[PDB]
Amino acid sequence: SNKKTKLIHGGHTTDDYTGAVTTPIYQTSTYLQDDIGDLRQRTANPTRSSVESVIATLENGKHGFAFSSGVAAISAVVMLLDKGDHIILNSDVYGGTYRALTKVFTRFGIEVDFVDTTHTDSIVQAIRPTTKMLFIETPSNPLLRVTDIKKSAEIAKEHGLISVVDNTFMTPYYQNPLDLGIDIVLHSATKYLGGHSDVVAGLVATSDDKLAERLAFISNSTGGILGPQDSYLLVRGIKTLGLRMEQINRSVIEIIKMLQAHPAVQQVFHPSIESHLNHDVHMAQADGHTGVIAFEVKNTESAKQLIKATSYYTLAESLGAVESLISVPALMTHASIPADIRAKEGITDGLVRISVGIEDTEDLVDDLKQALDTL
Amino acid sequence: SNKKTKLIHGGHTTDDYTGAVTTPIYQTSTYLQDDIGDLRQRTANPTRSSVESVIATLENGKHGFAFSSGVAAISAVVMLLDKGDHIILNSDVYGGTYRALTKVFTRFGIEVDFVDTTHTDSIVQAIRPTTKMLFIETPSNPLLRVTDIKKSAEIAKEHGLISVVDNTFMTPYYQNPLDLGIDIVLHSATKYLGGHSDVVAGLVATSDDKLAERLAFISNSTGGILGPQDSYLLVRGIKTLGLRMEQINRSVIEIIKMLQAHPAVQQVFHPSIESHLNHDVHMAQADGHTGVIAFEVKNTESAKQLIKATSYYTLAESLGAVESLISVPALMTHASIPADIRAKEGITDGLVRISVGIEDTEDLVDDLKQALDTL
Amino acid sequence: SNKKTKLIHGGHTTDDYTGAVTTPIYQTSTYLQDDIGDLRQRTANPTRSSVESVIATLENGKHGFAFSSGVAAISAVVMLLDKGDHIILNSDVYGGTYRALTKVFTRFGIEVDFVDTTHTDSIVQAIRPTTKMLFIETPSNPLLRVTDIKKSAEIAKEHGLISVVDNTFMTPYYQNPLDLGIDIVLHSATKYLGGHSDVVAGLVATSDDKLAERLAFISNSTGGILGPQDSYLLVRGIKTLGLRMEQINRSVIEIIKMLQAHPAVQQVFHPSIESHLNHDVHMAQADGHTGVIAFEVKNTESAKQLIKATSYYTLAESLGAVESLISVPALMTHASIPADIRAKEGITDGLVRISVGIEDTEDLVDDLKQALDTL
Amino acid sequence: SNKKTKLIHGGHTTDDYTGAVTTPIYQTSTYLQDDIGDLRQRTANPTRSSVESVIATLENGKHGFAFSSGVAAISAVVMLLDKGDHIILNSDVYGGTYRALTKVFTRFGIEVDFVDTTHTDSIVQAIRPTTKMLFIETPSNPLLRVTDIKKSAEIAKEHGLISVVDNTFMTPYYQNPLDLGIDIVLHSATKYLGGHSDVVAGLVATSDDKLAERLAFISNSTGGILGPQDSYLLVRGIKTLGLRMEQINRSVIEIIKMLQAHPAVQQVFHPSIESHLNHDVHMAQADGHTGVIAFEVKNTESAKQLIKATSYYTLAESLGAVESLISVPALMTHASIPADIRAKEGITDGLVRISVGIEDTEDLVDDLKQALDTL
Ligand SMILES: Cc1ncc(COP(=O)(O)O)c(C=O)c1O
Ligand SMILES: Cc1ncc(COP(=O)(O)O)c(C=O)c1O
Ligand SMILES: Cc1ncc(COP(=O)(O)O)c(C=O)c1O
Ligand SMILES: Cc1ncc(COP(=O)(O)O)c(C=O)c1O
Ligand code: NA
Ligand code: NA
Ligand code: NA
Ligand code: NA
Repeated sequence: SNKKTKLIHGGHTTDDYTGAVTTPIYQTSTYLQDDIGDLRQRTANPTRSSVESVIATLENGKHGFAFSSGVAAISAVVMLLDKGDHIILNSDVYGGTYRALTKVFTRFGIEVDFVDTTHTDSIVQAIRPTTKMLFIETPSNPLLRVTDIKKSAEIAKEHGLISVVDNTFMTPYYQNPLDLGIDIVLHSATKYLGGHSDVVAGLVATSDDKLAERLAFISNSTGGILGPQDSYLLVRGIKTLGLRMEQINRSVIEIIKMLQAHPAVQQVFHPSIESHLNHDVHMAQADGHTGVIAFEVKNTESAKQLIKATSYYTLAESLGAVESLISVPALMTHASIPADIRAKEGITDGLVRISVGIEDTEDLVDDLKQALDTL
Repeated sequence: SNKKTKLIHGGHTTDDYTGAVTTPIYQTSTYLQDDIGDLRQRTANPTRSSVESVIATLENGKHGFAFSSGVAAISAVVMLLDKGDHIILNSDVYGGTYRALTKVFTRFGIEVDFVDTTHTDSIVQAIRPTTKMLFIETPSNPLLRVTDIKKSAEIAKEHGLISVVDNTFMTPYYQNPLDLGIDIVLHSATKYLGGHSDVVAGLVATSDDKLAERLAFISNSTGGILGPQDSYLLVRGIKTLGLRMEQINRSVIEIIKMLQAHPAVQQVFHPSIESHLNHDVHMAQADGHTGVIAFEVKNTESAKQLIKATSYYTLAESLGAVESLISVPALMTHASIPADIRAKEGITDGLVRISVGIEDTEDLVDDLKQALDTL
Repeated sequence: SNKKTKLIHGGHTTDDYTGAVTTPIYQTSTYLQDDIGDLRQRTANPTRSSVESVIATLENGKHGFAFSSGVAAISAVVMLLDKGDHIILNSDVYGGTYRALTKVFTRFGIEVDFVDTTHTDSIVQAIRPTTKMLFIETPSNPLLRVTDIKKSAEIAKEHGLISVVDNTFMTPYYQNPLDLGIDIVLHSATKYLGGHSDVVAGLVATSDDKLAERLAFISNSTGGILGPQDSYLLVRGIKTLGLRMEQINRSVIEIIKMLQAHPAVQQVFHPSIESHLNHDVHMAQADGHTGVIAFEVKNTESAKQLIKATSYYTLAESLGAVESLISVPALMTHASIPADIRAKEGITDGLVRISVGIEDTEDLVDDLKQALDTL
Repeated sequence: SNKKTKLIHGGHTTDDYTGAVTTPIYQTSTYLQDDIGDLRQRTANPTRSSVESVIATLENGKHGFAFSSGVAAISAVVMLLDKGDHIILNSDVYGGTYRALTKVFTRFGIEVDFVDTTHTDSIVQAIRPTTKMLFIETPSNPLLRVTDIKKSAEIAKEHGLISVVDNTFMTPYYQNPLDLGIDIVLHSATKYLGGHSDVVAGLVATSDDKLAERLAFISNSTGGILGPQDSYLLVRGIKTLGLRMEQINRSVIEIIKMLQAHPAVQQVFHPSIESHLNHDVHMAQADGHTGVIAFEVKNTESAKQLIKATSYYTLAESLGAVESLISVPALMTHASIPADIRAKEGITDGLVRISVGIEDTEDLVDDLKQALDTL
């Protein structure tokens, strides 16, 4: 079956006991056991189990894990290491992952090595004898740099590293790292998967039995589990993922065409443009596009004016909503970095990031263009 | 005002916007900001804020924190330390706290020193130059050993330790560690606070501004946050905490009287008995009792028969429900420990643990006694 | 078993499939059937079924029904009649029941006869050949008039009437009409049963198989069903009903003692006072008291001052909350009735109604008395 | 703006107080009032208000109403009449509407006249002096007969009738009766609007201030209101209505092409076929199609075999799910009607009804065709 079908019929989301076509919400903390032997030494919440089954199915994995946030998911995966271990990350990682690793886990002796992974040979140069993990976001934020997933998986296997992909921006609908050799795939399900700005959740999938066993142990020992109500809403939201991503992709193509032609717009960052670095790699490992786009207007006041002029783009920092969202990295996500290092990494003052939602394509193109025309 | 009043009117649990007498459930992930300056670099979920306000109020603290489990709360507090730091714990700690510390955080170089804290001088002997934290459960599980909270707080202040009390078994209704000098108090809110076996949650309260700031940073960086629906149910459940604890206490006194007189029952463990170690300390730091009781029947088959004979005690491993619960530590929580070390620590094969619920006192006394009479 | 036990273990509120100790929330609209014969021509939502089971158990009935409001429950019971049929009600009925009957169902040719049922002979005088139903609130609002339930049941059986009691003010914890011969008992579960001001619901119980069949048909044909989430919260709230009612009753006795002695207070209305009409009847059909009390201060400005002076009584129109509530009938529920008819029925301008909550008894007595002292 | 945009930004679904991008769930029953004058004599639940705002916006009405079921919505609209009043309905009405009217409201003296409304002159012939309402489903179930909405609105205005359209099968996305002169439009929101088989709800919209006032009075007097949790899930589901309906429509066109060409298939009923009665009317009042299709196989055992052979069509009686559904009217919805009257109205034994879901178009076409090929 094709993907839109698998979104509806894959996983276990019905109730075997009653035939209910949606999975019951087990708002409970305790399950009675028939006899005392069954209580050897979290007991699986069936609503959470349902969402773990969905994420394992959509990523062609064997094991799914649901955390109370994407940060809790990343944090759990990093706790697969010990003090003294090294992890390689793509060097434009920022936000939650960066803050967790550099302000929490370095205090536990986990060492972080940042690497431009757009060239996989950089990974090979960075490998030390203490390196245990390779962690890759692709495409990355906010400039959407693309990393060769298959080659990174090969390097990781050859050097004995656990390979991890943050697949939030692509979703399982367009890119399946486990199919390319990666050990663990994870998501901030808060974004496209939930899809409605109303669930904070992280999701992790793997095919490795032993990695899954260690993840289950970490989860049950540190306790960052997703609740049953949020698990329910996550499964619900994932039902329309294909339709939403396809609408978003149609709008993405049209919007990019408009931006590349507009006078007030300079550089445009998105893996669909041929001139974009590793465009061929992206087409080879994905069969669609993210809804995050970055582009340069002339300066900060042009950016702020763009925000104020748009009727349908909403000022906010998240992504993957049904509403289209707009932000200025240099004033929001990266305002802490000093201006010159920002400039030197690409985060010019006129950089704008949009997250395409599911409004009508013509409305989003026309709104953004009338806003740009006011410059 | 007295306590039952404070349970109803303390904290902020109403809606200022509409006048709603219960706190709205903010099933959302994003809040729109009026202008771009407000988005400097989790945004406070108002339902979670409401429950944090309640726990801070009930413990006479200044700051509350809600985690997706009691294990996530403990785990967050332990992440206040770095590799090389030492934490002292009471030596009969087991279950989630023990597993987290000895199987997760020792891998990050956090060293654990177990100490019989029923004698505070043992704490003073155990203090090393690397010791940073003193973590105390009182009363402990399953034998309900009592530790002098005030004296432990004094030792911790004098030696520069963060002092932490796990106050799950007493609840804020009967024992307030922050009032005795402790820095951080925490709870598995899954138990008495929620009170209905339908929420998995952890709660942490403090008066220390700087500790609160570090806890907020850890929370926002590792992401083990409680969801809005569970936050709601937790506040709801806390409304009846006084009535439930008082019923449980009435039944506890009657049940203990029955056990101390029964032929088939040998030792009884509960801090209300005069002969119990540190009974005077407990009366000095608490004004009521936990609903957990342990007692010895003759052997394992007597224990299993007791379980089978009771109409109103349910076999399960948790505690603090509206239902009364029954368990046998040596076959359940402590079955992994070899039999002779069990015996040597008190976990005889005939040890039974009950959690008194809110059924009618006469029914619980009579049911347990008719069961014991079948021995 | 005693009542507090039955509140915890009566009904079916666990999950047979998984052993979950709380009943799952079936947020679903459809159940798959194995083969096409099972789909003969609402399908029972198992969460709603659980709450219907609880209300049937607590009232010693055979059949329970959950509606989206107490008004929907009353409205469904009235639809047991046809145009031309007559129903007798106690004559101080007002609010939702009165509005429904006199502004909706008289338009369908259902005739209403109001009768002072404090004298059951008035019922017998009012019986016509078209009379089909006898509908009784006891105690009534806001003056708490008491009707002899057993005698009314006898009259109804002898004359072929369906007898209905609105048992909201007493709850199943204190008064069981089905045990006294009544055909149908109903509740605004919004009040004491839910108990937390967060569920709008109606509940109906019966032992009559044929009446139950007609109620099920009316329910499935008009569709005023309670949702699964509210059903869940209702069962949850009913768990603590005994503890809450007992606290409320303790405070009720103390508060009445204070009111009967205070200078600024004239008449006091509550069925516990010996001089209250039918006090002996009430003691004979109930084994506790409602938490609604009415009393007279001197005039409207004394009433408003009382409201403003109380720290713990909250101005609102509902009842059965964990918070104590205060209201002035003549300005709120009965402001529409002209002043002289109000006066003539008992609704003097200084009449105050309070609903006792579960705060500390001493706090509620002292707060109300300090407020009264400011007069 | 175009429709997909209006689905996202129309109505009030954000929180003004906090900026939350989704509407808070007000799980509450009571709102505190600042001073006693505000409590003159249901108070608007803001979650329900949000969904009423959405349905009013999507139908270009002024007033929205949410009921606990579509049956409760119909039932409320019918209670706009008195005993002796007559309502005209399209004559193939069945199921909930028919059962409500003929088994409940005729007992209240409301008279029902069934009329083939595919010819509006039949309406004019049926008008009596007691007629007060014209109630039309279009397209109808299960044969999808089409009624001229605009002409029916003209007849109703000219003769002083309240005109009502059941717009469930089309949704507001494709057909807007209020724009064609109709007084009241309603929906079983359980179907396409919620869209996920997890909400039971009815929705009613109007532009008439006085009709809205009477509906509000009926609602508040009979109490069939939608709960806050279901209101929330309904708004959530309506977010993707455009994407879902458009997918369903693409599959509908392809599936019909397959059915019209298949040997084992005889008649096909859907308003998109040119030869279908009133196809021109439907194109004139709607700009898309319903996902319900009916078609004839040869006999009952062919129908049952079709059901068993399909991988992606699920046996169930509802419609508007994300899953495609299959049913046989003569064995399910219409099994009660005697076989010969069934045959005489079109409900042959080989009639199959499908509800197209949002699976991949190719999968649904191919699955249904391979099933038909097994005949
Ligand atoms: C790398 C990264 N992951 C995750 C998040 C937030 O996701 P969640 O809300 O699910 O924790 C952020 C936000 O800044 C982020 O930068
Ligand atoms: C010390 C300790 N804390 C907490 C828990 C479980 O609490 P929660 O379910 O809230 O994580 C356990 C269970 O074994 C435990 O032993
Ligand atoms: C007789 C009666 N029943 C019920 C209610 C309200 O109960 P509910 O909110 O459950 O419909 C009222 C409110 O005025 C009332 O007067
Ligand atoms: C005419 C009609 N309306 C509504 C329904 C069911 O809708 P709901 O579940 O929202 O009451 C049915 C089911 O048979 C029906 O026939
Ligand atoms: Na692999
Ligand atoms: Na202190
Ligand atoms: Na009877
Ligand atoms: Na009009």
